[PDB]
Formats: sequence, C-alpha cells, structure tokens
Amino acid sequence: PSIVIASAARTAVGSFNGAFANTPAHELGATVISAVLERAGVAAGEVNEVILGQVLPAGEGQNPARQAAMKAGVPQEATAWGMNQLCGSGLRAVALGMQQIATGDASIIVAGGMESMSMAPHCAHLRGGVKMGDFKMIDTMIKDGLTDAFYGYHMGTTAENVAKQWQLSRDEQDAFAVASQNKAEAAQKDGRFKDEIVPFIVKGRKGDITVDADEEIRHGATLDSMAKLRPAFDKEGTVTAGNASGLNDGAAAALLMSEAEASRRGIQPLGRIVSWATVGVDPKVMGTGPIPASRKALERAGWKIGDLDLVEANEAFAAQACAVNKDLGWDPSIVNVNGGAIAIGHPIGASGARILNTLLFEMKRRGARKGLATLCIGGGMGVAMCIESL
Amino acid sequence: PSIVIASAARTAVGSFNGAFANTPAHELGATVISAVLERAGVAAGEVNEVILGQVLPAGEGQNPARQAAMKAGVPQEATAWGMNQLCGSGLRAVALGMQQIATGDASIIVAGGMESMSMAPHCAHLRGGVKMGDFKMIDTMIKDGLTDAFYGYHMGTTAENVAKQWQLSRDEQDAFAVASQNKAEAAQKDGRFKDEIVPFIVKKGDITVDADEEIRHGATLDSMAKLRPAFDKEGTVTAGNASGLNDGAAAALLMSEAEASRRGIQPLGRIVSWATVGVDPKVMGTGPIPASRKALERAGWKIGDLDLVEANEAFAAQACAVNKDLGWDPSIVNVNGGAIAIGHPIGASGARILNTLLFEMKRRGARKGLATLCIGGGMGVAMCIESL
Amino acid sequence: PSIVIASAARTAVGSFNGAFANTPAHELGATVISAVLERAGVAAGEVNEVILGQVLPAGEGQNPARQAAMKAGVPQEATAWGMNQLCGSGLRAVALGMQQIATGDASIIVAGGMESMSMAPHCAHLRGGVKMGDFKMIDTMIKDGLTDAFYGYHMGTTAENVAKQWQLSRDEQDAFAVASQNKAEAAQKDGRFKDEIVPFIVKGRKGDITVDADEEIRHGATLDSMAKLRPAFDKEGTVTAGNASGLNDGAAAALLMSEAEASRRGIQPLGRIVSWATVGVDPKVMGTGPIPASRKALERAGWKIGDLDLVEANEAFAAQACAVNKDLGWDPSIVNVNGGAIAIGHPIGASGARILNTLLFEMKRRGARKGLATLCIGGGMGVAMCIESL
Amino acid sequence: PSIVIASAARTAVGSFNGAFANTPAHELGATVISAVLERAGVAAGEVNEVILGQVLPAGEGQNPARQAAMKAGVPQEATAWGMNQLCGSGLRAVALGMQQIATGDASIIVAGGMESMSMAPHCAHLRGGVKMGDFKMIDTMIKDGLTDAFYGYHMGTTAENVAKQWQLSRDEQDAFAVASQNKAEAAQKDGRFKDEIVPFIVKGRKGDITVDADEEIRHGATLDSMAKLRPAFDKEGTVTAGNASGLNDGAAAALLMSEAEASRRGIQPLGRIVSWATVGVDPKVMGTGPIPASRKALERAGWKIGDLDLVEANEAFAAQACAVNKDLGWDPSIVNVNGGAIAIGHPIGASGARILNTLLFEMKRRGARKGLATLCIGGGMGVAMCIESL
Ligand SMILES: CC(C)(COP(=O)(O)OP(=O)(O)OC[C@H]1O[C@@H](n2cnc3c(N)ncnc32)[C@H](O)[C@@H]1OP(=O)(O)O)[C@@H](O)C(=O)NCCC(=O)NCCS
Ligand SMILES: CC(C)(COP(=O)(O)OP(=O)(O)OC[C@H]1O[C@@H](n2cnc3c(N)ncnc32)[C@H](O)[C@@H]1OP(=O)(O)O)[C@@H](O)C(=O)NCCC(=O)NCCS
Ligand SMILES: CC(C)(COP(=O)(O)OP(=O)(O)OC[C@H]1O[C@@H](n2cnc3c(N)ncnc32)[C@H](O)[C@@H]1OP(=O)(O)O)[C@@H](O)C(=O)NCCC(=O)NCCS
Ligand SMILES: CC(C)(COP(=O)(O)OP(=O)(O)OC[C@H]1O[C@@H](n2cnc3c(N)ncnc32)[C@H](O)[C@@H]1OP(=O)(O)O)[C@@H](O)C(=O)NCCC(=O)NCCS
Repeated sequence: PSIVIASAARTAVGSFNGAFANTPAHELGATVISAVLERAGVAAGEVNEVILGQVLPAGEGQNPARQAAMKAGVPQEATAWGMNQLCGSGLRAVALGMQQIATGDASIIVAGGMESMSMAPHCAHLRGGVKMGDFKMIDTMIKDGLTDAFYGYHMGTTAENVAKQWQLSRDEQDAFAVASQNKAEAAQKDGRFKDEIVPFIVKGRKGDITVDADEEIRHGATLDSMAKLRPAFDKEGTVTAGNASGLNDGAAAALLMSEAEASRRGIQPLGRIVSWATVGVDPKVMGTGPIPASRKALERAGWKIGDLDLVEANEAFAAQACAVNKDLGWDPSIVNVNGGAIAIGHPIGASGARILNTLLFEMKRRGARKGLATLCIGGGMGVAMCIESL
Repeated sequence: PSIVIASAARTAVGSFNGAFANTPAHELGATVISAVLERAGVAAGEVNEVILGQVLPAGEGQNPARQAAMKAGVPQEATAWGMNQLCGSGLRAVALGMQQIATGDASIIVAGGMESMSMAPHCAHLRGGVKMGDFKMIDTMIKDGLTDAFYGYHMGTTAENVAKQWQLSRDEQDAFAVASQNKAEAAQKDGRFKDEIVPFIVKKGDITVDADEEIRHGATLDSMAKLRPAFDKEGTVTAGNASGLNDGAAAALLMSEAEASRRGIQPLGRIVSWATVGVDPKVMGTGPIPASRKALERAGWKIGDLDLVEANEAFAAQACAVNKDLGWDPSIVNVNGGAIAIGHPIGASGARILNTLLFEMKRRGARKGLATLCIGGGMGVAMCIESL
Repeated sequence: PSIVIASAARTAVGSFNGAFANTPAHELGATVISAVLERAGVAAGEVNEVILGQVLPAGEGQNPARQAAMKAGVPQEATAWGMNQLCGSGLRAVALGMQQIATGDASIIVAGGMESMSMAPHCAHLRGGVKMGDFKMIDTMIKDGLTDAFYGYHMGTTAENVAKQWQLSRDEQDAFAVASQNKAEAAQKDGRFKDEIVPFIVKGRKGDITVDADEEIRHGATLDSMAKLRPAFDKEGTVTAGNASGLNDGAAAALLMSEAEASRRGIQPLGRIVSWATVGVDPKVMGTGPIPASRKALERAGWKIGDLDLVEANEAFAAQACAVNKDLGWDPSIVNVNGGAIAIGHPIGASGARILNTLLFEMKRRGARKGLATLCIGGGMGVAMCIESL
Repeated sequence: PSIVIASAARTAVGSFNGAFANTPAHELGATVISAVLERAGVAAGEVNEVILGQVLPAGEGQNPARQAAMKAGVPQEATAWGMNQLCGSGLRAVALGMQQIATGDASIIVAGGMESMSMAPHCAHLRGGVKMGDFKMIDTMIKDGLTDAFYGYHMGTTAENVAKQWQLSRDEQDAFAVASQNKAEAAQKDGRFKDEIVPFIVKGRKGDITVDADEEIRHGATLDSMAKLRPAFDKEGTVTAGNASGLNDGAAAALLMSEAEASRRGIQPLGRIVSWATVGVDPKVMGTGPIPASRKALERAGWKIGDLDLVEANEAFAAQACAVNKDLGWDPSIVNVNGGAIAIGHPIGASGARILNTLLFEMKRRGARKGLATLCIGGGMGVAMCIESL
C-alpha cells in the first residue's frame, strides 16, 4: 500500500524572541493543522490522528499535540501524541504517520512538527530541597536540546569536531553560510516561499500582526563581517554565530493518506513516500548523521545518488553541511536551491517538516521527479526520507 | 508471520520521593533494557532502535531514551527517540515498536516506558524578564502531566465527572481500592512480582530495590473512609482510592515471530491487534471503553473471549465505570492488583501493566489477554496479546 | 556640646532599571563617601565609623556598608554596619551617627544611606523542599520594602487610607503633584542640584557614561497625563503612577564632627544638628508619620512651627504629603522648594539623606537659618531632624 | 548618666533545619520581647523603641524588628528598626540602645538580636531577564552572611589564616572544641541554662511543641571522633565541622533603662554598662577582631585584664578563639565557663546578645563583679562590652 502526501504547509520561521516570542508551539501547530486540511479539501472530522514532534514541551501542558489538534477543529474522537528525536523529530513524524496508514490502523494523518524555543523555560529540581549552597536554574533549550549529555559540550563543539577531521577551513565555512543567505533572499523575493508559508496572526494587546515572512533571513549579507565574528564555542575554533543555525520558532506538517485514497477524492498529491531511514553515528560527529541515513534511504528506494533531481539538506552547521556534501558527492547545485537552515532558521522540533515543505513545493514548482530530505540528529543520529513526485 | 514479545522486564515501582527520589529515568531504563536483553539472550549490539515513552523529561538532557540506550550497551549505530501520549505512552511505544518491524524498517526493538516524577523540576519562563512583581514556579509534574489543558482542573476532577454520571458512591470506590490493596499484598508475599521485576542498584552504600514499595501491607477500610477528598471538598476521590505519584520503568523486546523461531526463543506473547481512540476530555476515564472495543474488533475477539485483563487503575471511579461498561468478568481483571496499590508511573504504566499482563498469562496458561489505559485529554489506548 | 555637618554629597537619583539598572548599592555609596570626604578636606584615615542605611541588601554580600567604605578609600581600621528603618533610614543614620560623637565613642562619622531597587532580586525559601505544587518567587523589593507585613497590601493602599478619611480629591492631589513636578525640573535647569549631586561614572563595556542629572524628573511636566492615569492599586482608588513616588536607585551621606573640631580644621559646616525625634503611628495611616515626629523635634529644639525658614517633606505619596502640610499649618511655599521624591526619585534607604542634602545646600544659598527634614516610614512610623545654620 | 540592664532573655539555640526550621525570626523575637519586659515588670506601653539586629531579613517583609514588637504587645506608638554588623549585631544593639538613653532621647529600650538561617531564602536578579544560559540561585545565608565580599572565600578560610599565623595545631583546636562541648553539656544538665532560656512554643497543625533546650549541644563529645572529621574549607587545613560554630536560629534581647529609673521601679538590675568598643581589622584575619576591641573596652572603663572575674568570648572558630586567649593572656578557666558557640550554636544576628545573656546570668549565679563579652565580626571587625555588677 503506497502513501502519498496530499498537501503540506508551514509557518514562517521566526527569530529567537522575535515574532513568536510569546506564542506557544501548539498555537503555531494549530494554524498549520488548519492549513493542510484546507489545501487538500479534507475536513477536520476525518483526521484519525495528529503526530507532531517537539523537543521542548516544558510548560506547555498535557500533550501539546492534543492541544494543537483540538484548537484546529480536530474532534475529540481522534488521538494525538508527541515525539522527541531532537532535530529529526519533524521528519520522523511523517515516517511514523506513514506507518499508521501502512499497517492499516489509520487512513488520514496530519504529521509534522512544531517548536517554540522562545517559550522554553528555566527548570530546577527542588523537591528534595537545597539545604545549603547555590544551585543552577537549568535552561531547557540548552540542556535538553543543545547540550550533548554524553560529553557535556555544546552542539557547536561537536561541529568543531566536524571542522577538524574533514579539514574545512574558516573561509570555506563562511562562504557556505553567505551563499545560503543569498539563496534565501533570492527565493523570498521571487515568491518561492509563498506557497509553503501559511500566514499566522499573532494576536496581541496592541493589535494583531500577521507574520508571513522568514525573519531570520538577512537582506544584503556580506562577507567582510562574516570573517569579523568571533568563534562562539571555541576561542580557536571556526564555528561562529553566522556559520551555524540559530534559535527559531515555527511549525510545519503535512497530510498523509494512501494513494488509492487520494485518487478517490480527486486530489493531486505533492509527493509519494517511497522509503525512509534513520541511522546512528558517533555522538562526537552527530553532523555526519545524514551520511548513512541518506545512503540507507536510497538503498531502500532502489535509487542511485545520481538519480536525485532535488535535495534538501538541513544546514545545522557550515562544517556539518559541507562534510555531508563532500562525502555523498551529490551535485551541490540541486542541494538547497532556496537556502537552508543557516538562513531560514532551525526550529528543532519543526525543521524536519519545515525543509520537507521546501522539498515538496519546490519539486512541483520545477517539475522534479525524485527528492531527498535529511537532517542531522544530536547524540549521533541521522534521519532521511525520499520523495517521488506524482 | 506476526510480531511477538520475546521478553519483558520492569523495575520495582518506587514511591514518590522514595527509593528512586534522585534516580534519573534513563538510569532506570538502562537496567530494564539490559534486563529484557538478558532474559531473551539477545545482545545489545543487535538492537536496531529503542522506543521509550516519557512525559516529564525536563532537565534530563538530550533524548533520555538515547541516554538509557547508551548506558545499557546499545551501540551508537542504533537510534533512539522519545514519545508522549501521557498515560498510554508505555503501551503505545510497544505499538510503535511493533510498527517498525511490520513495515520492515527494523528487526529488533526495545519498546516500553519510563518515568521519574520525583525528579520532575519546577519551571518558569524568564527570557522576557520580570521587571516588577513576583512570578509562578510551575511544577512540571502537575502542569505537563496531571492538569487538563482544556478545562484547567486536575485529573482527579475528571474522575468526579465519572463518579457522577455512573453514580458510584464513595463506599463502592473505597471497596475497590481496598480490594486492589489486598490483591497486591497477596501477590507480593507470594513472589508473583519477582519474575517481572529486575533488581535496580541505587548507588553510604548501595541499596538494591526489588519490591514494589507502594503496596500497603494490611490495608483496612476504617481508614479508607476517614480520608478527606483530595480534589473537591465535596468529592469522593481521596488519596487511597486514586493512583499515586511513582517512579519506575518498564520495557519489552519486540521481534518477528519468524525471527523468534530462528533464535529458539519462546516468546511471552504475540501482538495480535491494538487501538487508540479519543473521548470527551471531561470524562477521560472512559478512554479504555472505545479503545478496548476497537482492539477486540480488529483481532476478531468477543469481550467474553478474554482470559485475563489488565486495566490501569488511575482512579477507583474510572476503573469501576469501565468494568460496568465492557461487562467483562472482574475476577480476571487485575488479578494481582492495579495502579492504586502498585503505583502509577505515567510514562511507564503502559508497559508496567503489560509486564504484569504478560507474566501472569504464561504463569497461568492464559491464551488471550488485553491491556488498556486511560489517557488524559480524552483518549484511550488498548492492546491485545495472544499466547504462543 | 554640639555636632555639626561639615559636608554632604549625593549621587543623581536614577530611574527604575534606568542608568543605575546594574549598579550595586555599595558602588553608589563609595562614590558618595569619596565625595563626602573630599569636599571637606578630611582624609579617609580619620573616619571612625560609616553608618549607611539600606533596606534591600539581599545578594550584595556581607555588610554592604563595609563594601562601600573599603571602595571609597576608608582604611580597615574603621568599622561599618548597616541599618534598616525603611524610608527614614537615610535620615536616621545621621541621628545615629550624631549619637556616636555625643557619647564620646567616636570623633568623625560618615552617615547616610544607599539603595538599589533595580538590583533587588527575587527570593523564595526552598531549604525544606517543595514536594508538590507550584510556589512563588517573591520580589524582595515588593515584599521587604513595599508590602505592609501586618495587613498584606501595598504601600499604595495605605495611601488610600489617607485618601478616604482626610477626603483629598484626585484633582487637588494632582495640583499638588504637578506643583512638585514643576519645582524639581526648575532646580535642574537652573543648576540648583549641581552643587549637591556628585557625578557617578557608570562603567560600561562599550564605554563609560557619566551620570550627573536626576533622570526621573519629567521634562515639561504637564497635567494632561496626570488626569488620564488609572488607579494602580485599587480600582476605586485615587493614587496612580504620577501622584506617587517611584522606584529609584541612589545614595547620599554626610560628614559628622563636633563644632569645635570643624573650627580646628577651618571647615565651614553646612548645618548644626539641633534635635531629632521618631514617633510611631497607626500602620494603616503611615502618611501621618511625620506629624508627631516633627512636633517632638521642634519641642526638643525649642522652636515654634513659625520659626522654620525652610522645610523638606519627602513625597512618598501626594495624599500623605498634603495631610501633613495642612495639619502642621506651616507655609507650603517653603516646603520642598526644589521638588520632591515623586519627580527626583525615592530611594527608600537613601531618601532620608537625599532630602537632607537638598535641605542643607539650599539653606545658605537662600540664607535660611532653621530647617526641618522629615519622612514617612511604613508600618506606622515617622522621623524628623532639625538643622540650625552656623 | 548611667544605664543598667534590668532584665534579659533568650530562646533556645536551635540546630540548622531543626526545631526552628520554619519559624520566622520575628516570631522568635516577639517571645523574647515579651519575656524581657515581664521579667522586669515593665509594661509594653512604656517601651520607647525596640532595637533588634538581623543580618538576613530577606523575605520577612517590611522591618522584621517592627513585626517582632507588634506581636509581642508593644504598641504602635513605639518605633523599631534593624541593623546589620554581621556577627556583632546582637551586642551592638545593646550599645546602640544604651546611647539612646545616654543622649536623653529615650528611657526604656529593648535591645538585642535575632536570626533564622533556616528561613534564609535563595535569591537571583531577574529584572533584566535571562535570554540564554543557566543562572545561579544565590543562597543568602552563604553569600550575605558567610562569604567575605572582598576575597570571596568562606569565614572558615579566614579562620585558616588565623590557624596558620598563630601556628595552632589541629590537636590544639580539637582540644579546645571538646573542652567547650563538655562545658556546655554540664551547664545544661545542671540547669544553668534554664534562667536565660525562655520556652518557645512552635505552633503546628499536628500539635504544639515547646522548645526549651539548646539542641546544638552534643552530649558526650569526645576527641577520638573530633579528629576523624574531614577539613571543611581546605583539604590541608585544620578547621573542620566540629571545631567551628554551626548554623543556628534564635533570638535574644535585654531591657535598658537609667539607673535612677530602676531604683524607682524596685528592679534589681543584672549589671551596669560601663564601656563598649568596636575596632576594625584586616578582613583576612577577622578572628583578631576581639583583640583590640576588648583592650579598648577595658581601656575606656579603666580596668586591667586581670580585673575581670568572668569573660564571654564568642567561639566562631577554634583557631580564632585560641588566638584571642593567647594574646590577652586571661585565665581560660573563667572564659566561657558554660561553653560557647561551638557547642551552643551561632545565630549570627543573635550571637551578640546570646552570649550576653550567658554572661549576665552567670555573673549573678557565681557572684562575679566585672564581666566582658566580645565577638569577632566578619569583614575584619570586632565588638566588645564591659559589664559591672550592681
Ligand atoms: C550560535 C548561537 C549561540 C547564537 O547566539 P549568539 O552567540 O548571541 O550570536 P547571535 O546570533 O545572537 O548574533 C550575535 C552577533 O553576530 C552577528 N551576526 C550573526 N549572524 C550573522 C550573519 N549571519 N552575518 C553577519 N553577522 C552576523 C549579529 O549581528 C550580532 O552582532 P552583535 O554582537 O553586535 O549584536 C545560537 O544560535 C546557537 O546556539 N546555535 C547552535 C546551533 C545548533 O545547536 N543546532 C543544532 C542542530 S544539530
Ligand atoms: C494529590 C495526590 C498526589 C495525593 O497527595 P496527598 O494529598 O499529599 O495524599 P498523600 O498520598 O501524600 O498521603 C496523605 C495522607 O493520606 C493517608 N493515606 C494515604 N494512602 C492511604 C491509604 N491507601 N489508606 C489509608 N490512608 C491513606 C496517609 O496516611 C497521609 O496521612 P497524612 O497526611 O497525616 O501524612 C493524589 O491525589 C494524586 O494526584 N494522584 C495522581 C492521580 C492522577 O492524576 N492520575 C493520572 C492518571 S489519568
Ligand atoms: C506608582 C507605581 C506603583 C507605578 O508602578 P508601575 O505603574 O507598574 O510602573 P510604570 O512605569 O509602568 O507606570 C508608569 C506609566 O504611567 C505614565 N506616567 C506615570 N506618571 C506620569 C507622570 N507623572 N506624567 C506623565 N506620565 C506618567 C508612564 O509613561 C508609564 O506609561 P504606562 O501607563 O504605558 O505604563 C510605583 O511608582 C510604585 O511602586 N509606587 C509605590 C512606591 C512605594 O511604595 N514607596 C514606599 C512608600 S513609603
Ligand atoms: C562546616 C560547615 C561549613 C558546614 O558543614 P555541615 O554541612 O554543617 O556538616 P554536617 O552538619 O552535614 O555534618 C558534619 C559531621 O561532623 C560531625 N560533627 C560536627 N560537629 C561536631 C562536633 N562539634 N563534635 C563531634 N562531631 C561533630 C557531625 O555529627 C556530622 O557527622 P556526619 O558526617 O555523619 O554528617 C558549617 O558547619 C560552618 O562551619 N559554618 C560556618 C558558620 C560561620 O562561619 N558563622 C560566622 C562566624 S564568623
């Protein structure tokens, strides 16, 4: 039983403490869940289950995926649950939502991701009591999403490990980030992000403001200031504040159904899910995650690396993104033709489905047959999925 | 060709701030992952992916399921991820792990759950800054796991809604709790929990915990009726007729039936069907009602075909309502007690009662089983197990 | 046996989270102590003891008055201690420092106050441990300085008690506040605050910023905003954000010595301490605090109410200041001739010595013989001190 | 003008997280204020001012000394204020309260101290906001009372400096602590603490518990276990957990009035205040504080070191207490005859008046003519007072 993606949508990737500074993740997800159903003509009462990945749900209440579904009109008879595979959470939900229909336990699935790093609180265990001495108020964003629990250093330090073994110079990493910014400004001005972005109305006390543009994109990004930034994680390192992904808020999802179910409704699906794969690697080089994951996904689909017509590779770091391209050897001209996470933004829970939206809508805009989306997961993991157009 | 559970294990359900007061959830899961692999002869290097549900991972670091796997010997080549469907997380992970092998994306899966409510921290958003006035330190246990986000009241209040429409008196609810307590002490003294419980070494000297500490030995009824109501001053649910706050973990080994025959393993049970259905968030306790009816429908079984049933006892009112609704024989429901006496680790109760379900079916020679739980927010999960 | 004030100084009263947002209280006191000694030619090695009042020292370390003395050059041979009588702390230290020389236990005393509400932290008791339930992180500024411990409501509510029985309308209180606002900036534009204010150097990473003007003073203070403000503490109250004192940071002190000691050093003192008094009242009507305190101070000095040439009355609230003026019957034209704490600012621990600086430097500028400074203290108390010219 | 102490009282010195774990400081002070007034026959309506020292008032509300007076029956007509001179606060209030009557501004003064380290909260500045990164919740007890703000280390580290320069071996400090322990248990069993200790009723929902015994005193303290304790502040140091004072809660005060007023009331006073002194030293060697302070106190009174019949010297640390004994040369058999703070306990805000209660009641118990109480103050200071019997 095949399984096609009938429609997809996503919110604009906001900056850290920016447009979505006080917007909970489920409010951004409910807007997406309401958007994918309109773009396919499917009603909310037909959704069997909503599957939204999220890495930082602290303070959001019971089951944030349930709140995003109930507010979006999904009836109480349906179910909802969350997931945490770090940066591959948004894309794995599409794979998990695909398995719900593959086994015959569901027919219509809204799968994607959501994240709100601006709403990430500070936590500390105080049940036993602090009899004497100062204690730490732990930032859940840095701890539960940006700090490797096995070695203790930041996700930028494991990128320094990728910056050493592959021998990627500072100037080469700066040229990859600035190129990603220019590819983002060109696609945004040409309206290539309008199809994927659904407007979100940020209700405020001083008036509602509709946000529909990726705020992280720097207009007129130069290179003389890219080399003037100090390294953030190592005094003698290469990763800085510009060549790495930032902290962002946003959401993204898609509508999942069988191919025979879409043909009955007369729906033209965005793409066909042919295969998927997830492989783990050394936690010191988590950025190499997409390397075995993409090779396993293509092997399951029966495709050669040269068979791909379009590729979306999440740009968590400049060193990590260059290393994956230099190993797989795929044509960089078809990789992130509209930019990547360095310019658009990196919502951990939503980046998996965010770049999948960019992957789907760009394939039909250009008429591409075969695609491949993949991301690197912290702790030494990687996820990948292949999409073929209808 | 199906999908069987080769082995299963769980830690002793500790009390809130008790034996596992300072033990992280992934430390309890690694012991379970090491136990399910030991009881089936499967090595850690053969696990493709571990799927462990957890509701309160705040402060535990990146992917607690990944930490529990690396310490248990699972190699870095395997993958790991967490999931949150509240109370049905432990049982849904088995269903999710079942789907990994059904589509052919994996061969060996360690699926279960874990929870550590004692390690649940207090949180507060402080990025924007508090210029003036005091602010609230939010308990992640109460907020993210025990408070309905749609109506605002506690999960004990949703039991009052079930206590009214079915008209279940406090004395009947008190008789259900005391009966569950007495049925728990019988199994603990008789060593019927020893097979499922794997000892955990809590590192002034190491203390090995291997017995469910929440079980009250000699629970009476004169004190059950003297307790004040906990969630409503004119309510019926108290501290004895409702589930408590507990820490623990539980998991199982998932593999194909044709894969078990190659290893010469005698599996605990075969996963025949599963289902998850949502209900009115005002009556979340009714969750197992449509979930159990759909699970039997997919497998093709009548309610009377079941030989053993494990129904999580989140509250006395919700557990009594499901029994009066499904009409199954109560003598085969929670034969060794329930969550009122053993304990209710939210993320692990789904796989906890599955361990009690699996080990009791083979101990007695039962053919067909059914485990189910009630999920907050108006949801319910259920799974059916057939013996080999 | 007399005791004269040889010199005095104070820093510019900064706004809440304004210029002194990150300046500790002892840094503001050290600048004053270095200023109190330099303007009189007295060296630091001659100071017997420094007495600085402070209400919110949480998080500043052991004895902030000791830190303010060591940084100002006072040698280790001297002693230091803090004091807390709420709002009358700055003026009480001068009375306490006067008693050190009166009994013969000291010769040179640097007495004053300091406050830094911007650095006031949030606190919560967590030694016993919070096993279950949410708990509150209490602001030390509101709790230990702005909340009456006997009845629980804010200091704005106890001003409402003066606003009800005394029957002071909002429009009359707004006319009293606007008059105080206009009188404060006039002294700033005419440079009437330059002599008493010592410049403070706010050390910054992007360059040092010298602060020498009271920023809390509203430039061009009109009445169009005074009548449009909603009540702050009670939906049916009269005190708002304009007619009440604000939250401020600052410090102030003075040099205390015997009259025969100033003549030996050839110092012309600012004023002679003639008497002082502190009397308690009903905590519900703390604004009446200065009423019995001033009557006892004049009685100890032997002066009638009509003998006063200049009066400084701290403006904690518009309602409390109006009630004191009509009961004592003194001429309002000599009361707060250069404005008050509503416009200049109200550092609780320092306002006692702040208005004393305005009292001291203005008496000879105008040729006043006798003065009287007073403040209202929360919890039903009042402080007063009388000053005679040399 | 003389000034006698008509009566005095104190609560039992509780252990850290012990009997007074959740008892606020003002509740402990109110019991003392009500006891000192009853033991002298003076009514509450005659109290002119209450002077209570406290070092950690964070979280207790506006003026904890005012709360302890209002609950103890002191009428609103009286005033109250706090002070912070660290460990010498309790004894300095008696000296400051003495100066109130010496200058003629008061007649009856209730002076003393109080402390409740168990109720000391954790604080953190959060007005500016924590955009990213973890932050510290600072323990006010360790920071504002147990950490020198000039060098950063604990008060045990400056005791290590006293343990080095004077060349005090570990065995000598251990022999001093065990001797103080034995002298404390003997006085408690012989009922020598019953007169000074007033019972405190800890009201609780599960029943009231009357506390009337110093809980910190270890019954049967040997030296074989004193040498088995690890050093607390330096891995190669001498100060441990047994030879140093602990963390404690409690209160203490006294009644101050003129000598001619006590004869009219038929009151037999405990002693006559002849002199007092406070001198500062190097904060690195605060333990030498009592050395010049006690020599200056005797110098003002006109007494030789050999004229003293009884001496109370606060035992904050074994090294500092031995150093004072080795310099002054007084007979150690008359110094802390009933033990010290090493065994009884060290409430910072109350230890100044705590040892004064032990000093006063012991002079009449044995018939001693002249006494002397002194303490070492953090930050390089020391306080001392001389007591003559009537
Ligand atoms: C790197 C990180 C710490 C950035 O926070 P930061 O250190 O404060 O740096 P900022 O992004 O806030 O910007 C800081 C400065 O860099 C400059 N800058 C940033 N990006 C730039 C760019 N792309 N081009 C030019 N200048 C840039 C800004 O103008 C700013 O200048 P300023 O200091 O005068 O204000 C944060 O984004 C991070 O942790 N990333 C980790 C990525 C990650 O973990 N991914 C996980 C996937 S596995
Ligand atoms: C609130 C809650 C945590 C109980 O905490 P609690 O109110 O402090 O009650 P406790 O369990 O700590 O025990 C309190 C008292 O009950 C008494 N008690 C407890 N269990 C008893 C029993 N089984 N029989 C008789 N008496 C009992 C104890 O002696 C104790 O007396 P004490 O207060 O004098 O010490 C519990 O009601 C709860 O919320 N459980 C979670 C339910 C839930 O949300 N489940 C979700 C699944 S959908
Ligand atoms: C009155 C008080 C409560 C105000 O706190 P606040 O309102 O939360 O702080 P704000 O700055 O936001 O209020 C100021 C607002 O009014 C406006 N405003 C206030 N006074 C004004 C004036 N005099 N003229 C013109 N505009 C004015 C400001 O522009 C600002 O704009 P906003 O309405 O959009 O917020 C504060 O001054 C206070 O704490 N008073 C009590 C002090 C005290 O108790 N002292 C001890 C007593 S002895
Ligand atoms: C040592 C200190 C830093 C903290 O240590 P601590 O956490 O209190 O030590 P603990 O209470 O946890 O227990 C210490 C051990 O020593 C033992 N011990 C302590 N004092 C003892 C004594 N006087 N005699 C015999 N045994 C003793 C205790 O029984 C305990 O045994 P344990 O190991 O089984 O716990 C603290 O006590 C201290 O010295 N604070 C300084 C106070 C201060 O400086 N005030 C200002 C004065 S200038």
